[PDB]
Amino acid sequence: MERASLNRIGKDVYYMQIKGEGTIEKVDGRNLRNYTLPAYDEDGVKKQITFRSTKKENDHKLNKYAFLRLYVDQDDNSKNEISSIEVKSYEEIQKADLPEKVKDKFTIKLE
Repeated sequence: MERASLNRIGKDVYYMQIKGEGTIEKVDGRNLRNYTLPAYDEDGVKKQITFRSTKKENDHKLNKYAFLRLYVDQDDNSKNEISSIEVKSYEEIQKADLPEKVKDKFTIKLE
């Protein structure tokens, strides 16, 4: 009826999975190329995030089954008033990089 598994500290890190690619959204009469995929934070709570290929991102990667790791920064980091309150970077990873809660949130205990 009780466990000493008390932990109240988390991190500003999210995890996403690749579902598709060719997605267009026409804004101002102009066709934009963006990606909208489901994500989970370190606690495993469901999220939905939209990213895009920057001038820093090479192609070929992003495997339709592989996972992603999204880094978000805190609005006031330390000395600078302006910071990356939105997703500053992302990383392509495997199920092993995922925390125990998140991995189960993706596979739904299927494996």
